[PDB]
Amino acid sequence: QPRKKRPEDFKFGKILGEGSFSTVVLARELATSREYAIKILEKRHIIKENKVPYVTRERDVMSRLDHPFFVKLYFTFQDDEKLYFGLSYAKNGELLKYIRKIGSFDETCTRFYTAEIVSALEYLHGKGIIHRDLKPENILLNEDMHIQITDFGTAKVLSPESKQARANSFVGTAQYVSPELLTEKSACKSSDLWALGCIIYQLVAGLPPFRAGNEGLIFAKIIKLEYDFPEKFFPKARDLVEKLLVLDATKRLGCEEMEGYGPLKAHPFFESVTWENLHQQTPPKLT
Ligand SMILES: Nc1ncnc2c1ncn2[C@@H]1O[C@H](COP(=O)(O)OP(=O)(O)OP(=O)(O)O)[C@@H](O)[C@H]1O
Ligand SMILES: O=C(O)[C@@H]1CCC(=O)N(CCc2ccc(Cl)cc2)[C@H]1c1ccccc1Cl
Ligand code: NA
Ligand code: NA
Ligand code: NA
Repeated sequence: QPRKKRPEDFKFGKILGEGSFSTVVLARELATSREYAIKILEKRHIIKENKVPYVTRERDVMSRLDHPFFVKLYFTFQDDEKLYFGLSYAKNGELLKYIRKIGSFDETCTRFYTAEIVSALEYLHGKGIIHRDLKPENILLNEDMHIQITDFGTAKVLSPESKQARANSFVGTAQYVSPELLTEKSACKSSDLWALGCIIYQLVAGLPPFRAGNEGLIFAKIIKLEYDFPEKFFPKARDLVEKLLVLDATKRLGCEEMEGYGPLKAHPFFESVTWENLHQQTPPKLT
C-alpha cells in the first residue's frame, strides 16, 4: 500500500460544504498535485452525537464500491482530533442545484440522468447494498457532467450469509422515504426504486411528488400514495414513475420479485438508451 497520508501532505483550499457533523474541503496533495474533496469529522462531535457507527459504515461501504457513477474513497486517515476521508471531487456539485436553476429537465436530459441513476442502482443492488437516502442532493456531478452518487453512512450492506433482504435502521429523508420503512419499519433494495421514482418525477415536474411543510404531513401522503402529475409530463416517463411509485415494494419495476433490472432497462422511456456505454457518452447539455 502507498504511504499513509497525513494532514500535512495536503494544502487545503475552500470549504465545499458543511454538514451537521462534517466539513468537506478542497485539497491539493503536495507530492502529486492531485485534487481531492476531503471530508473531515471532529471525533469529539461524532462521539457526542452518537455517530461512530455512521462513520464506520461510510468507510466500509465506500471501500466496496468500484464503479464510475459513485464518488470514490481513495484513502482515509486520522489524527488526535479528526477523521479524514479522501474522496473524488465532483466539481459541478449537486444535481439539486440544476433542478432549482432550470426548473424542469427536458426529455433527453431526464432520460440520460435517469439512465445513469438506474445503472448505478443496478451495480449497488448487485452488491447487496441499499443506499436508503437517494435524493438529488446526494447525486453529484463531475467535471464531465456524469453522476457521482455519495453519502453512504446511512447505506446498508445486506448480509449474504443470511440472504438478508430487510434492513431495520430508520434512516432517510422524508420526501424520498419509502412507505415500507414508515409502515413496516424496514427498508429493502426496492426502497431505493421508490426514491428513484420520486427523483424522476422531480426532474420533470420541478418538485418531488410528496411534499409539505413538515415531515409528518409528507408521511401521511406517502402511505396513501397521494400525489398527482402536472398536465404536461412526458407520457412514457409518467408510465415509468407509476411503475416505481407502487406501495407494495415487491411490485416495483426493477425489484428482485419483478425479475430485476432487465425489465426496468427495457421500459419504453429508455428505448433509445445504450446502457453499456453511458459513462463514456457525452451528457446532453442542461438547458
Ligand atoms: N466528493 C465531493 N465533491 C464535491 N463536493 C462534495 C463532495 N462530497 C460532498 N460534497 C459537498 O460538500 C457539502 C457537505 O457535504 P457533507 O457530506 O459534509 O454534508 P451533507 O451531506 O450536505 O449534509 P448532511 O451530511 O448533514 O446530511 C455537500 O453540499 C456536498 O454537496
Ligand atoms: O475502521 C476503520 O476502517 C478505520 C481504522 C482506523 C480507525 O481507528 N478508525 C476510526 C476509529 C474512530 C472512529 C470514530 C471516532 Cl469519533 C474515533 C475513532 C477508522 C477510520 C479511520 C480514518 C477515517 C475514517 C475511519 Cl471510519
Ligand atoms: Na448529503
Ligand atoms: Na453528508
Ligand atoms: Na436525511
